[PDB]
Amino acid sequence: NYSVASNVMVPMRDGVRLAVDLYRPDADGPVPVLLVRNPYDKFDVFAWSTQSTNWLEFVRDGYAVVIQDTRGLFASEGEFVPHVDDEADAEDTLSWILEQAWCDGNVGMFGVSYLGVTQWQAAVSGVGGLKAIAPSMASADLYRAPWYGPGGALSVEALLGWSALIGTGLITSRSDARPEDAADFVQLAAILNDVAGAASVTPLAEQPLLGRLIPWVIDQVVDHPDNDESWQSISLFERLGGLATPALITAGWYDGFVGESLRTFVAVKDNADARLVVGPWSHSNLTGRNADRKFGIAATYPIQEATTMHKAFFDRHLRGETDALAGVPKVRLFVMGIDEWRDETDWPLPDTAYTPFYLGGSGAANTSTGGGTLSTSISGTESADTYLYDPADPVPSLGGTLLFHNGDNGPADQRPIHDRDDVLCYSTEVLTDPVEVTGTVSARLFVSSSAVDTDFTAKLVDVFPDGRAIALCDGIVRMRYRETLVNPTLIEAGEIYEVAIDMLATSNVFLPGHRIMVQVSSSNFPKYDRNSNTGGVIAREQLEEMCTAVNRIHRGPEHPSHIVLPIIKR
Repeated sequence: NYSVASNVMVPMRDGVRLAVDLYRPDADGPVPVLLVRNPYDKFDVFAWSTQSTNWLEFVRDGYAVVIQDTRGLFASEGEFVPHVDDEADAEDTLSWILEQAWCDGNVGMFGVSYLGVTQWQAAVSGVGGLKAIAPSMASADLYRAPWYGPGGALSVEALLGWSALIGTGLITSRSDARPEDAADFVQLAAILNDVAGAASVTPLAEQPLLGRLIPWVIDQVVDHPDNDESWQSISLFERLGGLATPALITAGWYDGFVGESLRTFVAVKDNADARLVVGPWSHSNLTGRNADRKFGIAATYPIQEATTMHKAFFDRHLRGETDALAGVPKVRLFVMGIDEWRDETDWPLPDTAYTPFYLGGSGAANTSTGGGTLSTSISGTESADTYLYDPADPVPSLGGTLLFHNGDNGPADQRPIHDRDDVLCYSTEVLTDPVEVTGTVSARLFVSSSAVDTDFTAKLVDVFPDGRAIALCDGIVRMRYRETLVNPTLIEAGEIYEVAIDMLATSNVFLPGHRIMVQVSSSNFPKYDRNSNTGGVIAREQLEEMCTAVNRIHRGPEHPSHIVLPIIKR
């Protein structure tokens, strides 16, 4: 049995008060506590909990749960600005909980996406009583996920989609509607029904509606394309290696945060009890069912297993139950292709063979009917594939880690863009034996451009016997950021550069009958904004002033362009 107290007001160091709801067990004395920090209305528990845990079980088992409205939203006072106040507000909140009669000195946190980022923000506060966190679909580096990426391109659908959704909340939570609320609301829905369209306006930086409702969209995100001091101020990642806080980390192969979720595991696993679970989910689709790819009912987000695992984890770190995680693996992955859950002892997997697959082929690799090949042997002939990238006609995004623009079809069939001249395709022969690829994925390409800046993209694909060409993971490099996200420099036209493309991670067995394929291009819109091929401030350029670029991929013995696949052989 328990009770719930609403809109308990908690004062922050600046005297601003945040609203919390208290779910407290009817018990004898103080209890362990779990805190959730939420910008989507603490009252609206059903909206996010289905992506997390049946956490009332925690309350029934003797934990208190605290759900808080972040600063400036719903019942909390103050002004809302994403991320910038969450370290301090979490630290004051934890301090308050620890002071309460009902808290026994042990606090934990759980939750998904922004409700996971907020846990990293809490963890760096140095509050002893924070004993464990469970960040799901989260990031500790907001540039790298979700707003830009390791390659230096703006995740424009992520930004505009999320901004529209936050805006909708404001209007909808309005105390005394405003005359313009009705039409702002209409207008926000129009963005959400056509995020690609919204992201197509030029200059991108001119956002009359979103810029008004949430100035941060432009002032912070669009106006700071380099990973500069403004981003560094809210990044947690460099502080994670110094922590010793157990973390139960969840990710999804098609989730926008996956690269950064996985990296947090690698950063904390040496110094405390870290756990990892990765399913084949995208941000808006945790069902395991997609338009052209079904993973099986066991791939559905296993909410009761997750609840059980969370309880065990918190029992060990907040209640001191030393053998509570008995029999629980360190790592649990949904391995695609065989479509099975599998235990592992570590991430990256021990015994991963980082294997180059070289680009080759007779004739031109343009289109899926071109001659491009992939091989574990270096190509014997120096050759090159060339295409025109025109910002007015980018390659459309299809699956992958899209968040708001058609974000429910991660393992999308790629055949609709296969006929494009600016999509270079390289495939293995049909496989006679299974090949497992589980780990981080990257490419190293030798490239040149007619332009002083451009982008290069790479996407790993499983080609099925029936023709479906299913997306796995992908990445981009914006060439001015080829060597650093902080201090970009331009390139010289015609010169060949060796660049890396961070393609995040996957786990897939390519079965006999399948092929491994890679697509190479210079755009992936609106997952990433389009490069203008000018060397200029891309978000401030008009479409008319952009340039087309003749881009080229070099391959052969002296330019051994390849993808690096994390090969598991068991």
